Amino acid sequence: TWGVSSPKNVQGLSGSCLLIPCIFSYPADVPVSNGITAIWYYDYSGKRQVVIHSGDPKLVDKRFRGRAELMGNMDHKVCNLLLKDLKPEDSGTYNFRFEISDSNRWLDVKGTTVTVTT
Ligand SMILES: CO[C@]1(C(=O)O)C[C@H](O)[C@@H](NC(C)=O)[C@H]([C@H](O)[C@H](O)CNC(=O)c2ccccc2)O1
Repeated sequence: TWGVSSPKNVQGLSGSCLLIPCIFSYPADVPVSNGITAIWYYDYSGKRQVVIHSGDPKLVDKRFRGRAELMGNMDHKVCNLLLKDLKPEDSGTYNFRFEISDSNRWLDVKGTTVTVTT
């Protein structure tokens, strides 16, 4: 019962900040010996730019640096994403991924679509 659940659609005004509520889950029998890495991707099937990367921010795309931050407690299985200072180009799909081990990792196939308005 691996899974990720975040809203299908979210809306925000340009210049404003927007939060994407998110929670996830995985089997109680999976050992977690090195924490959980959290990663949010923008337009995964297109440009696939990294929005947030808890294991190493250097992987974060330059256009999202300083404008996106993770408001999630990995221990409580919360992956809320906060996007600050919204821009028209931020419109698109965001998909969350968490990694516990080489084989125990997961990418949400659904994802959340953001729409930025004037
Ligand atoms: C693609 O390979 C992996 C992965 O995400 O690294 C291997 C990983 O072991 C596996 N995790 C588990 C617990 O089975 C993982 C997982 O099957 C996928 O991330 C699930 N998501 C999707 O199937 C998917 C497919 C298309 C688009 C987006 C997501 O695939």
